[PDB]
Amino acid sequence: MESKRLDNAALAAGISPNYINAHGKPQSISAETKRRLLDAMHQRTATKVAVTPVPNVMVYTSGKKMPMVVEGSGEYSWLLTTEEGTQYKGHVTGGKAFNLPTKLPEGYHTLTLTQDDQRAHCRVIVAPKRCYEPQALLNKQKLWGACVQLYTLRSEKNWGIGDFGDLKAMLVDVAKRGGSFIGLNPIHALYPANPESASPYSPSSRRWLNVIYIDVNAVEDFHLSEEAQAWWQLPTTQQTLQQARDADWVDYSTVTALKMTALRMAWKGFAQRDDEQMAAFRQFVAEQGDSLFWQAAFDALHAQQVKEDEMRWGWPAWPEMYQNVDSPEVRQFCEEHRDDVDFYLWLQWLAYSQFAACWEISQGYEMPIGLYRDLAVGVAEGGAETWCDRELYCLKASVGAPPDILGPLGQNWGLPPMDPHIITARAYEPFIELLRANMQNCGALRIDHVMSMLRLWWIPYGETADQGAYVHYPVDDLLSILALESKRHRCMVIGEDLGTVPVEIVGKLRSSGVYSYKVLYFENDHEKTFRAPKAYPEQSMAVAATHDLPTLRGYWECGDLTLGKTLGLYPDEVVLRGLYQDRELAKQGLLDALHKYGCLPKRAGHKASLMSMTPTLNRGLQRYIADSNSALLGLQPEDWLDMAEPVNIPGTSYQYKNWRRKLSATLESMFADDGVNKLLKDLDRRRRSAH
Repeated sequence: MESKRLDNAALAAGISPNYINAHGKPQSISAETKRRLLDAMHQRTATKVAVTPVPNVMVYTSGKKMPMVVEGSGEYSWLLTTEEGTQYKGHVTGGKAFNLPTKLPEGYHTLTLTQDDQRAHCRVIVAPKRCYEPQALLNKQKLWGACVQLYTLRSEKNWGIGDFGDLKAMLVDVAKRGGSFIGLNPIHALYPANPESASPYSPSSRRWLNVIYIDVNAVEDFHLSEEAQAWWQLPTTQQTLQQARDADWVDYSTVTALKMTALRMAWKGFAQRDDEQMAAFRQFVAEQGDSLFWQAAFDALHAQQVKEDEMRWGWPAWPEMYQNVDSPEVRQFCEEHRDDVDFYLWLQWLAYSQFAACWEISQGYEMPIGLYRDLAVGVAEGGAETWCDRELYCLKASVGAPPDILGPLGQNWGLPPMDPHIITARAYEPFIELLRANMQNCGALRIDHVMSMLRLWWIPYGETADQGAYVHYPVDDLLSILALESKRHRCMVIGEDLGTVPVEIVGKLRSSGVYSYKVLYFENDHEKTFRAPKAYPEQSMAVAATHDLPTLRGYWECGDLTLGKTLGLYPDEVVLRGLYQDRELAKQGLLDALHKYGCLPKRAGHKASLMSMTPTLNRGLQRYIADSNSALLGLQPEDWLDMAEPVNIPGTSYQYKNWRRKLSATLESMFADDGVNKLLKDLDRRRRSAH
């Protein structure tokens, strides 16, 4: 294809023809990038031989006219069955639109037109305008919660990694202190056969759960299996376990080896049940269908593959015969090793159940939100999701971010993008299942990179991010479906919207009931004048920091910059000097603002370069966001413990032990501490004085 033909095909496929570059100038995408992203997509060539009477899907907002346009000509008879079962019938002529019956309920309906034999179906979705909000926020209350990295939690009972047992126990302590929720890192299924690949942000699947979180103590068949107690009783077992627990860093390998060994024995007992339990399990499997089966089959197969060779990190590294789920050899494996598949099914049932148990406690204590999950932006190229539904993803591209003024190289996130053409061709089925998997048993959901609904930066496989382009998604339809599912689950939505958001979309997100995300470190203008607490928008969540950033102490001590220098991340000493100065001005403006908006004692110093971190300053930084007009406050425990050390350093691969740094204290210890209890009672009061 020559330029101008291609230019049109690209445009019609939803590929934006340009972007604002790192010098602020608009820049055209190359013809090569266009060629390669078209080839990456899954479009069907239209024959226009008798194009369809109505589209395969239509989305409407409730309380409005619903003009449905009908192509062709001659009389068509239409049947509209609601989700509830209600039937509407009529006739219509092609080339003339007709309005759907008014006052249709929200949900998922089916319109069917008929002429002679020929039937056409259209999924008709009726959505509310806004996502759901708890009564507490409708009544303008200001709530707070703990935002934790689940794996970092220490306790007297766990096996060397925070898990659902600890989550359940922490819900209680948080709730007794006026806490409204606990927020989580993404708990998406990862790789038990490759436990050391621990980033929650390259998951196997975004529908299933990370099984390392199972609380083995809570598993009845662990206790009943003689074989398992013999194993638990070994001195090498109790020594291995003690060391895993005592370590300051999560040993994923060891903990995984311990849990799988124990659970494999527990399974031998469970597999013989003929009771409520086995009934509940088998019904779970049935209701969840093939997506679950392929997840379990993946993990079962992966377990074997690492034995043959430990470099088989994912499916693209497996012998090619195992890269197709319908091959004779995958079929053979599944018949023969059904028990193994069954085992991994059971693990998902345990994780599901235990997460439900946590959710049930939070509602017992009447927490307005209770549990607050995080949905990563995509899946890894070599996990279970792309393995069994390859059409849905475009493996010849990676999602990332473009070059901009802040980062002139841009980023590559290494995630194959979901294909917008398949999303729509399947009537949004994959977007619905994704929300249904991530909204259940919880009262809030965080959408990583909520801009993903307008567009993503697609990079042709194995190229630098400058060779990318923005590829668009049906934002309106997705924002409607988001609202609909949000309301159906009674699960409010927080849209992570750091970085650039076109003004247009800020508006849509706000009126769609999505909550904004605000980080203290970033909420200052170019002059480091910090935003006033009362100017934080009502419809937002306020946090001091995130897992990608320094803790309050790390920030204040420039520990990120210093440690960064130590690990080779800042080779350019000029750029580094800039970042120090930039930090010191940031610190000064922040200190000015703490004093100004009444977060500190009178005696506290006013010059920031002379100050080190103290309990008073630690408290002040948190009061600042607690006094904010943001409806929700997220507090890191790392900051209650006054921890200096980060949990992830973006840009590192091996240089830092990312996703491993444990909290410096256990739950029991933390919640028995005077300072912690005083801090939280102060902060909880500050939320109450904020109206």
